[PDB]
Amino acid sequence: MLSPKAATLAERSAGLAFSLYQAMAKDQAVENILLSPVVVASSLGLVSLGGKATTASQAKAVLSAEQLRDEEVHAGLGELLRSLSNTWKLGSRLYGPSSVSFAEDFVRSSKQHYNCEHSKINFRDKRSALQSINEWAAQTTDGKLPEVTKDVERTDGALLVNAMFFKPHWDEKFHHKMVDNRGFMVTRSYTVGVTMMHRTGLYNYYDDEKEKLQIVEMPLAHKLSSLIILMPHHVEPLERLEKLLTKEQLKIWMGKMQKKAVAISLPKGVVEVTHDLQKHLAGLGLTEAIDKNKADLSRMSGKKDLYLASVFHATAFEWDTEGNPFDQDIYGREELRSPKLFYADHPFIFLVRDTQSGSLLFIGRLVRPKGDKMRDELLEH
Repeated sequence: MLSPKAATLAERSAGLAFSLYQAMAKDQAVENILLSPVVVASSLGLVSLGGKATTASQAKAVLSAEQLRDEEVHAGLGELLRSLSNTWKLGSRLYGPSSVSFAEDFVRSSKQHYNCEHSKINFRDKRSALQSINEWAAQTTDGKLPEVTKDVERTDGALLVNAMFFKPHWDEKFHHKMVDNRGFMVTRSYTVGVTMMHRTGLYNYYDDEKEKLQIVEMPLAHKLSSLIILMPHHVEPLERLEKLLTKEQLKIWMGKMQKKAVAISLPKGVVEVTHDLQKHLAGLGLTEAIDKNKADLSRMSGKKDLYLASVFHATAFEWDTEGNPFDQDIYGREELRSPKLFYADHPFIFLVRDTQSGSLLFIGRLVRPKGDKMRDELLEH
């Protein structure tokens, strides 16, 4: 269980994730979203630890922890991260330019609370500078996230990179052979070739006929956490559902659910997402760190114009059939008679909520999965 200072930070990290998710939803270039509230909070905590006066106070104000000591904030955020690492790989690394040399005071404290790694990099040889970042990201997730970024835009400051891999292990596993190729409609006309996993069981379900959407709670291993999926009735951009997505509406929808027979069909595969949160973090409040001329990262190194060039938040979310074994031949002869069809073959939103602490672990959407495009085909069966 989390401490009281950590619990209030966790409460704010969840709200900060909805705030950041909404900002990214409005971006037209953004397709798939994947944010871990705790890892996003850790990024701001590292800016409060390395920054000073305006740069540091902005990070605490974004985290609503301005009315707390720096030592309380760093111990509180370090405590959140320790409750994640208990199917889940995470590494943080600060990449400063070749000339820049990190302070021993900062390196000791960041590795203690946030478990931050440090590495200098020469951006002149871009083919080798990008290689070094992508190799570290691949080694952190054991190949599950090979390339994080194809090009680094701001090559004159500090670059925080957060590499992640999360594979939700189900409470009731899907059968390994209940997998077949189906088409995922990105838009009404556009469709991609995907592999799909299917299972029918008992899940907390609510079909909002007024708002035209479906919501299902899929528990993960030993019901410690659960994966909630919100999806519209028909193929449409998620902008409509995203407006209705709030922390309090979600609580309302979860109360309206009931354990019903659901025939769930999800897309099996790995979803790689890289987000340079630097531009979106400026909108939330941190404008001094992102600015080249106003950044005060003096406690981090003691370098003139050392600014937060980029905040990469790369994730590899794996949808797989693996899970705990369900009791075969259970009392479901008439229970699974007419299951509700949750056929996820079009864009949907998902959340990984902790059951006991209530803290949000992940938030995102699947708009365009990894797959080939289709096509000038009118060939009927």
